[PDB]
Amino acid sequence: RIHTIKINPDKIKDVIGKGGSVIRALTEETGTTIEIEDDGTVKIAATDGEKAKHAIRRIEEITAEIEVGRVYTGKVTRIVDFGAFVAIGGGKEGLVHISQIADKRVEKVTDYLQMGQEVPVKVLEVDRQGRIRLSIKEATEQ
Repeated sequence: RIHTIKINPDKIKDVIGKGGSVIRALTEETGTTIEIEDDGTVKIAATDGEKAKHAIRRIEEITAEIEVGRVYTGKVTRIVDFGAFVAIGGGKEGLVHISQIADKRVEKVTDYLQMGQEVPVKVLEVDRQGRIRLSIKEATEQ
């Protein structure tokens, strides 16, 4: 049968890879046949539900990968002397530094951020252990 996942049209580029590079690997991993159709729809053809089911998870996981230069919507959990902690999907708390809040100079981040508040964030660095440095100031887009 045919199963599908529907995702935003910019995220089709994460799924194609470089000119079908990912597609080959996602075909090899899952064992499914992947057809793509407009408005960001990916149709996944298999003969057992369990394989398309896994392929549907594996696409969700491939666009849940944190990659550099990427802008996201995040939420302030903890504000320290040198930065604030901003959570993104799956419980990922990256560190926005004190110099990555605004164009103005910052003496304390606590003047600019409170807990519970939604902020837009761009990734800078991701460490091999799993630590993240984020930026609000290049994601603000005024």
